[PDB]
Amino acid sequence: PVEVTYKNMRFLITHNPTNATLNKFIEELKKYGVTTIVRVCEATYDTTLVEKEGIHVLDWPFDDGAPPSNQIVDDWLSLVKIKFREEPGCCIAVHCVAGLGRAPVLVALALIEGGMKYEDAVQFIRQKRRGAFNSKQLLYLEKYRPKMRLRF
Amino acid sequence: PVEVTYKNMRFLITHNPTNATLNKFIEELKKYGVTTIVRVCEATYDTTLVEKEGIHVLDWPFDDGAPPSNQIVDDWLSLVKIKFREEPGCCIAVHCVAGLGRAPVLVALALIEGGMKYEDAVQFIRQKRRGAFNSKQLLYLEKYRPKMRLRF
Amino acid sequence: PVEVTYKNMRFLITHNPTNATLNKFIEELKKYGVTTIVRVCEATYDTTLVEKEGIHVLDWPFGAPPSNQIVDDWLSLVKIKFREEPGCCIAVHCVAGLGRAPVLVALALIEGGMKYEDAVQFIRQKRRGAFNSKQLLYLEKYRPKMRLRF
Repeated sequence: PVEVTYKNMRFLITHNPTNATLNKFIEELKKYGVTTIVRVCEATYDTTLVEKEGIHVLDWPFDDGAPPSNQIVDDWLSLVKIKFREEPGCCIAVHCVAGLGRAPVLVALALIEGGMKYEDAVQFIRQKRRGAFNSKQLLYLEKYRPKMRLRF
Repeated sequence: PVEVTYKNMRFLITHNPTNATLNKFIEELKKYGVTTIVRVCEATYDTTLVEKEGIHVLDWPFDDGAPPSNQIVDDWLSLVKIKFREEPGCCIAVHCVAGLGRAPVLVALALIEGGMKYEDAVQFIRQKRRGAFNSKQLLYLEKYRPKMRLRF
Repeated sequence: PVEVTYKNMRFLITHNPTNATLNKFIEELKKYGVTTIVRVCEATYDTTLVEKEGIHVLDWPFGAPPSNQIVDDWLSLVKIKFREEPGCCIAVHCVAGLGRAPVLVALALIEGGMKYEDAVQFIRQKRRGAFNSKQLLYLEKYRPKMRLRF
């Protein structure tokens, strides 16, 4: 689990848990203060127990190698804006299905919104997770046009 | 021991040592380059050995939960200003009595002074120590009015 | 190995390897995405294997502050590499421990906008014993070109 913080934002890029290791998963998330989990890949576990513990789970899958749709980006930035404002010091977790995968992508988008160029966001994440992004992802982050509407 | 660095500032939030483990405590502080220790809670150990090693100890206790008095904040900001300037690359350690406690509060104040909003300071610290601040502390950091007089 | 990242820059301050542990060395560098190695002290190992793996090795040996030419070459490398290879890493090492390896990294950070004290703290946060007195003194007198754009 890699943790990245920038302005009033703090993210936890985690691994996909299993219905079996769900209790320990929830236990850790709670300690990190995560209030929301965004699943950007296959949904592999039941979220009733997670939701019961006060952790809302959002399923926003986006085709691998494929860039997240504009709507996902807008929904993500909207989530970042409200959560870190209404719940000061909280954390948003994001995960894919087998290893970091494309989970780091949305985090990078949040950092770019925070004022970083995509290269900076990539380095900032890699400093925490050496193998963070793959070639295809770097190429589309290079073409990403930020809205730059978040205020800090 | 959590370490936080921002502009020309570097802080070490440590645990309260004992007269018995004082030697190892001093040994570590020296390696971190700390030149000053600020005790914000109960004074539990003799400081002669610490002072002899070139580490000045300051006792600035501030009430149960209660926000630090304006004078403590001014004294703290004055210490931050001169130490990191007169001793480039040094470190200021801060500790309470049983765990982190109120020790991260002053560090947050220094970060805010450095340009961060309190939420950013809280996240910046939490990235290093997950359970950093409690509800009461977050509430008064929210009401804290920085002087914003330190120059960088 | 300490890793420092600031703007579009990411550096790996490593230890001097041996011809014997060269394979594992290369394996790690590749995982960190390093494309270049700058050796600022004695050259102790053969670089054919390293160069073959796509990692260019530069010998810029320089106590004595790095010469203006070394600084210019270093800043030129920082400018082009992080631009032409987004997200890459530049490794730097001396001969026996951190040594003088951190100096050039500090210079890159100052170029990035940090005052030398900030650069020193930024590095020490990663490596407690980073710089020695002599080095702090000359970093204090260092006059940055401040020409790098971000």
